[PDB]
Amino acid sequence: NITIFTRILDGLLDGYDNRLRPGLGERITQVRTDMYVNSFGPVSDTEMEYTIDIFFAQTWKDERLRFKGPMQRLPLNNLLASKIWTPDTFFHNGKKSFAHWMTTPNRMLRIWNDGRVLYTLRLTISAECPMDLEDFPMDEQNCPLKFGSYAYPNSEVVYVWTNGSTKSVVVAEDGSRLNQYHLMGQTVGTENISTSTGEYTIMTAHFHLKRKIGYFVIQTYLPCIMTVILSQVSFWLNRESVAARTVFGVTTVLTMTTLSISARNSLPKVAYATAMDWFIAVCYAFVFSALLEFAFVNYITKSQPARAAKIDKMSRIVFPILFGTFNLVYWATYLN
Amino acid sequence: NITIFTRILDGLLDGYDNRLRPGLGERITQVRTDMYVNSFGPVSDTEMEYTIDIFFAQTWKDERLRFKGPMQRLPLNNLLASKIWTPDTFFHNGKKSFAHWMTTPNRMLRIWNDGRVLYTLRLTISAECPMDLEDFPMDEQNCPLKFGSYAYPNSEVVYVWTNGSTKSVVVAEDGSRLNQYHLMGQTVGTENISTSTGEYTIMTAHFHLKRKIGYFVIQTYLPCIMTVILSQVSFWLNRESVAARTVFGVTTVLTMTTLSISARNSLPKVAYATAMDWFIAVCYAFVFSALLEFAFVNYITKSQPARAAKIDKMSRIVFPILFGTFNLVYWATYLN
Amino acid sequence: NITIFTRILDGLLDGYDNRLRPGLGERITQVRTDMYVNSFGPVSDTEMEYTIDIFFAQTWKDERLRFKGPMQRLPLNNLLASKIWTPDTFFHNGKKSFAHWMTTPNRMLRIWNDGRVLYTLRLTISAECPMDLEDFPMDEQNCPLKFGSYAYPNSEVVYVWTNGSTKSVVVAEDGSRLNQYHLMGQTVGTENISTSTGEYTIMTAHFHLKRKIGYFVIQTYLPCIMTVILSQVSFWLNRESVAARTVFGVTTVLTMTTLSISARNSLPKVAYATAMDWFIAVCYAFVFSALLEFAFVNYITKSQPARAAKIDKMSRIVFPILFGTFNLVYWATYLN
Amino acid sequence: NITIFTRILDGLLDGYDNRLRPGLGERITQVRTDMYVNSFGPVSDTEMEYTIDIFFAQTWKDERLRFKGPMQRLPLNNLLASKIWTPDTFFHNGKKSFAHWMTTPNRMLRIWNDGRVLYTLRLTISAECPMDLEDFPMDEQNCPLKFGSYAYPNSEVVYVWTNGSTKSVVVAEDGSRLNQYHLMGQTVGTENISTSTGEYTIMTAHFHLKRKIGYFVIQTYLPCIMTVILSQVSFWLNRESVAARTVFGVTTVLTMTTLSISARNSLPKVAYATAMDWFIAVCYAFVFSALLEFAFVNYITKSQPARAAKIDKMSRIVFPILFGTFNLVYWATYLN
Amino acid sequence: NITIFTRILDGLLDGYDNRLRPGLGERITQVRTDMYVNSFGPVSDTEMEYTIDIFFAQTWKDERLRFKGPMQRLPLNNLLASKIWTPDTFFHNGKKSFAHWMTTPNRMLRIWNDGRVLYTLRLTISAECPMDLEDFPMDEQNCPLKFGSYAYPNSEVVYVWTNGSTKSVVVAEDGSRLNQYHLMGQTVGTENISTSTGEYTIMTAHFHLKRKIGYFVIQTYLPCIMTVILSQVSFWLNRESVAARTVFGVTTVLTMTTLSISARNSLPKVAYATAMDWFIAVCYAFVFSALLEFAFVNYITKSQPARAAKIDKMSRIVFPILFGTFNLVYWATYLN
Ligand SMILES: Cc1ccc(-c2noc(C)c2Cn2ncc(N3CC4(CCCCO4)C3)cc2=O)nn1
Ligand SMILES: Cc1ccc(-c2noc(C)c2Cn2ncc(N3CC4(CCCCO4)C3)cc2=O)nn1
Ligand SMILES: Cc1ccc(-c2noc(C)c2Cn2ncc(N3CC4(CCCCO4)C3)cc2=O)nn1
Ligand SMILES: Cc1ccc(-c2noc(C)c2Cn2ncc(N3CC4(CCCCO4)C3)cc2=O)nn1
Ligand SMILES: Cc1ccc(-c2noc(C)c2Cn2ncc(N3CC4(CCCCO4)C3)cc2=O)nn1
Ligand SMILES: *[C@@H]1O[C@H](CO)[C@@H](O)[C@H](O)[C@H]1NC(C)=O
Ligand SMILES: *[C@@H]1O[C@H](CO)[C@@H](O)[C@H](O)[C@H]1NC(C)=O
Ligand SMILES: *[C@@H]1O[C@H](CO)[C@@H](O)[C@H](O)[C@H]1NC(C)=O
Ligand SMILES: *[C@@H]1O[C@H](CO)[C@@H](O)[C@H](O)[C@H]1NC(C)=O
Ligand SMILES: *[C@@H]1O[C@H](CO)[C@@H](O)[C@H](O)[C@H]1NC(C)=O
Repeated sequence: NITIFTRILDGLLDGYDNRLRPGLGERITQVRTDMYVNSFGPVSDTEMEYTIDIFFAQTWKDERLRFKGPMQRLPLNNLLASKIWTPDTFFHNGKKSFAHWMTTPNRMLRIWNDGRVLYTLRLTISAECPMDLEDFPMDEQNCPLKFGSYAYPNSEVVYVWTNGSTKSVVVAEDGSRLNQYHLMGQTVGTENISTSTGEYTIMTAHFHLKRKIGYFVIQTYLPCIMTVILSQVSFWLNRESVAARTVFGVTTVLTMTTLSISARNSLPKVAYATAMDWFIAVCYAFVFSALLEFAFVNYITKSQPARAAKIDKMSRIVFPILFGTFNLVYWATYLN
Repeated sequence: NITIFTRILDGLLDGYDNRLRPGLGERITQVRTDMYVNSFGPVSDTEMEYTIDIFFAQTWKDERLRFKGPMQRLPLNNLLASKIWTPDTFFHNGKKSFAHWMTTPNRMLRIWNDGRVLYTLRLTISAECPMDLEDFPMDEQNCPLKFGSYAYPNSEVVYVWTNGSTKSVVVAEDGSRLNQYHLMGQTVGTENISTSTGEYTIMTAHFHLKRKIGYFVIQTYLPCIMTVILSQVSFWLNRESVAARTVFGVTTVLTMTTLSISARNSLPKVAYATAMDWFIAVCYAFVFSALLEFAFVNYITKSQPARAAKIDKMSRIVFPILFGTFNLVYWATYLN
Repeated sequence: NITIFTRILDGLLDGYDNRLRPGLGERITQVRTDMYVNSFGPVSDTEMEYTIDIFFAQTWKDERLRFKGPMQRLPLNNLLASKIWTPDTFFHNGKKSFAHWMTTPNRMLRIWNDGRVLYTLRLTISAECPMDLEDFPMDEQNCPLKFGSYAYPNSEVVYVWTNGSTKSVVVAEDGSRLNQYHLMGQTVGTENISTSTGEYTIMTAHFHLKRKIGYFVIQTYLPCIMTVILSQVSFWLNRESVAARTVFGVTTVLTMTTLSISARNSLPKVAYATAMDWFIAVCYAFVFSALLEFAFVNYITKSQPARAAKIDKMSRIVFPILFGTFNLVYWATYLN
Repeated sequence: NITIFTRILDGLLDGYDNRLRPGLGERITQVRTDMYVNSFGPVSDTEMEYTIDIFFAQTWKDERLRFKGPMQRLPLNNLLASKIWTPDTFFHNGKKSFAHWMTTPNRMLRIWNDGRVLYTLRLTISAECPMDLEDFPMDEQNCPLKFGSYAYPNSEVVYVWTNGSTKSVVVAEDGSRLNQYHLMGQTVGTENISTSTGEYTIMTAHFHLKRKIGYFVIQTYLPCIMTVILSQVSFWLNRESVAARTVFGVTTVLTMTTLSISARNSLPKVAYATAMDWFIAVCYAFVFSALLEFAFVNYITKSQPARAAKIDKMSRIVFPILFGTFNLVYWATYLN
Repeated sequence: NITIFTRILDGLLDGYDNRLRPGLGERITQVRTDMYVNSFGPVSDTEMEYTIDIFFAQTWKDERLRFKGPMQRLPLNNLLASKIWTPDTFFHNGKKSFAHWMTTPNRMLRIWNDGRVLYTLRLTISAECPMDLEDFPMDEQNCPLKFGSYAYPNSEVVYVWTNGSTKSVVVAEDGSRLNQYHLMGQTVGTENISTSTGEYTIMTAHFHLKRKIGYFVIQTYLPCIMTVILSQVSFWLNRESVAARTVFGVTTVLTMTTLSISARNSLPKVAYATAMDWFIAVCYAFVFSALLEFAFVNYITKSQPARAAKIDKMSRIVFPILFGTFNLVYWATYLN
């Protein structure tokens, strides 16, 4: 009974040329692609790359595979995949990709009577996602994914999505979990590119990422805020206690400096100012400014003490007000 | 004499199609799976992955392999494994897996007269274990492991455990050793999933992990506790010694800040508060609060010394009591 | 209809020796090469290596592949690439190179009636780029790329660029993006090398890199500048406040020392002075010099206070002027 | 003349089944194993793994390979290794192993007239060595190495060492060099294991490692010892110099804290106390205790100075004696 | 015309046994080896390994390959390399080696009428170079490289260099560039080794490395020298300024301690004293000694001020002289 299928499989391979695409010199082959994202890999800001695992599926029509039998479908494995012609799809922006072989090469091959062929593949892609870290950490990123033919121009093989955008790409609820990003949604598109060899069709999918804040607040913002408050305490002290107020000014300035170095260790070495950098500079100014006020006061404490006392008392309320006002502008500007 | 076995092996391969599962178009194939964990690999909290080494064994029934001879069993090696049909089992959550080839590919193939087939394989799996580090370090994790068919729907191939749960999965006494976790036990389960291609059966195994405390106590908790005690010593000093008490307040505050940065270097960059973070914040408040008390006292030491002395003496007993009370609540809450 | 192409392909392979180059013992084979750089990889100063991804294309003429048919071109895939003779091109300076295999080996093979053959390949090259970091960070680098034949001397196979330099090598607008470099332009050249085995032709392409400044300014220059300003404040203080001015001198000197160690952590361990190193040394001298001035003043404050006051007041204006003058010379010299 | 050997080699392969072990269904095969360690790889305490390079050799007897000719031995290469039956030996505790292929696969195959077969292989093994770091750094480790059959039970294939223990395993004089360990000696043993599939024979080799001290003395012990001495100097100072003695106490306590964090960075994250940890805690107590003594003295310096002076002078001799006494007990206990 | 070569190639392969060395059972095969080093890889002191890239060439004589034709030479590629017998050369000390495959496996095969065969190969070798870091950083290293046969004893295959030593090994002018080493020269040698399997010939090449100083001077020596000078300034201060001189002593001692920890982070964890370590210890003594002098002076400043002043003034000139004298001895001893 099983032998009936064996004859059908043998017959199809007879007189079959895997080096020739279906409908060669007759028409234009059409391929339908669908994707399912099992998990979104970590995003490496330093290397401008992001990993992703998907189940890429390609469908096309081949008349040479027509057959008749009791079953309309022939589930199979990767053994027969290399015995026929399959598209040479590749990812243009994929720096490094690898497949999964254990326990068995994760591939499927299904054939219908009319000639429809289904070929699903599991892949891990490490693509490149350029970013503009000008509004860091309040930044939105659009990481793309591009794939297409490598040797068949648009006049021979054309890639088109199947059904609507929602069904075209699917992301698992638990897979879309990142430590410092949110996956708002996905979009798809198509475009043509002109190259030296000819014209080719390109399928593009974009992912929208919204960075989540809260890790940097505990890491960088809060230490800066508390350090500024620490310096202001020196004003409430007495002028004659030169040594006491000296410690406050010196220690606070050095504390801000080390935070600036430590903060950018994880951040990519971008050669331009970021929003976080300006916040540190403003905080550095307040602590540095407080030290200057003490030095100026101590320089004139012997000639005109009347004005010196006013400056010492005035700075108590002036500095906190300015620091509070700056924070409202800073957070509001980047959160709106 | 040995030639008798050679003929039997040759006969089975004759007229055998490795591309067709046993009982195709006749019934539903049944597969029994058992696992043995030789060693549980390190758990990477940063990457949310854990490594594991296992001896995966699959058993099924094939009528085409029936044979008769003096021996009821035919021990073999990986050479004959690729000459017949084997299931395309894969791990759904396996990011990266590799096999062992030295000295020889670690695989076995045994055949019985009735047609029973045994196929054991050795694998190293690097799966993903999402975690909710809200009660860190007093947290319990449930790392799963999923595997199933890739091309055969539930209507063709079904996976079921053999015997009870205890025999289904076994973990070595010495293998289940981790630097920062305890392996309390294991559990198994089964479920069905509906996908675009059809319905498939999924076999799931869960591991219960209980993080062991003691490394963080020496690393983070104790330095914070001692630092708080250090600040309280400043109260016993005299008010006029402004410079002396200034050093205590300034140094202690900076000491807590550096610990907060260092502590989270190893921890994953989670964008939410943890139990350990609150403990540091409370400790930071005490040291910061002590500095404020000294500044307030020194500001009124010239007008109303009577109340200033009471505050200085009152803070000696008040602060230790509150700090001790907080610890009992903190540890009791997360240890019950 | 499709069978016509099948016969043509079979005919060419008949009586074809892939071990013999076209025109063996008759003339000298000529090969034309073109390159397209999709993305320029990160430059590792520590390892003196840079990664690059390209689409290498080679063209040559073979009379044995002449054919006649309705189509003048025969698009194909990597399947037929190994059935014929292809050049053994290799990169002389390539420490480690790998190809891309997913989804399919990214290769193309096209044949014309006259015998022209096109063979494009996708590669990732990790070459070596020696650098002279004497004017760091104001330095320009010239990273080369060399390739040629490995077994065919110049008398047999010759490599020559096609068309002008602009068409020979192309770099993508978005691909040429680096965190700490600018890609000004590219150049090409040819040369001959004499070796033990004979004479060979070498094709060389040079890339001009202009390091972008701005990351080191925030990282190293600014902390040094502010630290110097901090020390100068000690002059405005009073001499009798020995402890107060002592803190300024001690803290500033240590601050510069740690920056020197931290700054060179990322930089390669070059055993010679750099421009940045001299800047730190000059800044270290000012802070160290200020401490010496205070010690000298305090040593003679009991014998001849008249001259001590003049030095204290004189240093207020003298030091800032010298520091400002030095910066203009330093920046102008390396920016012109 | 050479053709005589060619016929012999062809004859043996004729009618040879590589899937059947020698003496199948007749007797029990016996295998002799010998090892030579060229170099002992670094021991990773963090990952509890150690690398090793060996020349594994296996010998067995096969009657089917009997031959007659002028030469009693037939040196060969890896080409003929896969044409016959070889044992499926594997390492039970080997997490990851790889072979050497350049210039040629490092394997040998020799055959004698009686049927004796020699098969040597070169391997690199990354095994796991669990450790009990309770007496760290004065700890002794016993890293094992296990190998055996994967599919042939004890009733078919048995592994036994050849000759005495000394000849069984050999370690190169220069290979046994480690940065933080000493290789005292080696031992061998045999045991049987009962599993689900049956009974198997296991060959075990143990290596005795004696950690060498001297790196931690310069790294951790000495800084702690000097820091304790630094605090004692504060006693010789005068009580009225509150600020001076305050600096000694504050700085010393923080210095010990940072050493504790830095010291354990390299050490594995073991969740239990070690001998080194207790030493730091004792040193921390002395420096912390000294600060308490000063605070207590300064609190009563106004009421009863008579007793305050005695405590200040008494602590000068008391503290050094206790610290010296503790060291003798600590070192003697762990060095005996 | 080309067909003439095809027949010659086919004829040689006919009746050719790749499993038998030329002149088997007749004489002893002789092999000539030459090497060319394109680039010397980085030397990893921590792992005691060094990478190297070479073009290894082997030559031998085979009578079975004699042929007659118009051309005396037959350039070829790697395709025919595996069709004949080649030596199983391997590197004894090579921990891990890999070849280059892109664009084509970098191998050559040339044959002459007399039977001379040339076989060149490109390899990357990561060998092991044990070092004795007793005079670090003024140390000279001799990194060897060993290769030989794996299965052919000395009685069958013998390796000998060709021509003089200079032609035997060649190093590129630009390739021999290291960040912290100088390649003075190279040497070659031969030796025999007796093993269990028999006697084998070993070819050895030694490289002489001279570490370049200048990176450690900026990194470790200079900070130590300046720190010592800083402590001496405290002597010029007045005794009554107890707090001022206290800061100098405390800060300097801690500064030296951190440098010792940081300095050895890059250095391998060698368990013995190095020359650099002694320099730090001597520098630590001076700064520590200065603090003791101040404490002793302050202890007797009330009883016998006459002697206290002499010590304070005496130490001003005594300490600089001793420090300068020590440097001359230290540098002269290790630089001669
Ligand atoms: C389709 C195809 C395949 C191979 C080749 C090719 N093969 O040898 C050479 C030389 C080329 C030139 N070449 N390569 C690539 C290329 N891409 C890269 C591109 C821009 C960046 C995003 C992705 O899309 C357009 C354009 C081009 O002109 N040309 N087009
Ligand atoms: C069984 C199977 C095999 C292949 C495919 C398939 N092959 O090409 C496409 C496109 C798909 C779509 N697809 N892929 C995967 C999938 N899994 C992943 C899942 C959720 C997360 C945990 C593991 O289980 C359910 C559902 C689905 O619908 N579909 N089901
Ligand atoms: C073309 C070729 C191919 C193989 C060989 C060869 N094969 O076995 C040996 C031994 C050699 C010697 N050898 N190797 C290499 C070589 N290059 C490297 C070089 C200098 C640095 C930049 C790149 O170009 C010149 C010169 C030389 O003389 N000789 N030339
Ligand atoms: C010999 C062999 C080979 C394969 C298998 C096997 N193959 O599929 C399953 C399932 C098993 C079960 N299994 N696996 C391994 C095993 N070892 C591991 C062990 C303990 C730790 C040290 C090393 O030795 C004993 C026992 C056992 O019962 N059983 N024994
Ligand atoms: C030539 C060869 C090849 C294989 C074998 C061999 N194959 O199975 C076993 C077991 C051995 C034993 N063995 N292995 C190696 C060996 N070397 C390593 C050595 C010392 C260190 C520097 C490099 O040279 C001498 C000596 C020895 O006795 N014996 N010699
Ligand atoms: C790409 O080419 C096809 C040819 O049929 C055309 O229909 C389509 O509009 C083109 N796409 C773009 C974006 O120009
Ligand atoms: C899965 O499908 C099988 C079909 O026989 C059914 O028996 C089983 O109950 C299903 N499992 C679940 C969880 O629905
Ligand atoms: C290389 O050799 C060719 C031989 O035709 C010659 O034409 C060319 O000028 C040579 N190039 C150089 C740089 O000498
Ligand atoms: C293992 O089994 C063999 C069977 O012959 C027996 O001789 C040997 O004593 C057994 N070893 C142990 C440790 O029980
Ligand atoms: C090695 O053996 C050969 C045998 O001919 C001998 O000539 C040579 O001197 C030996 N080398 C050494 C170092 O003993």
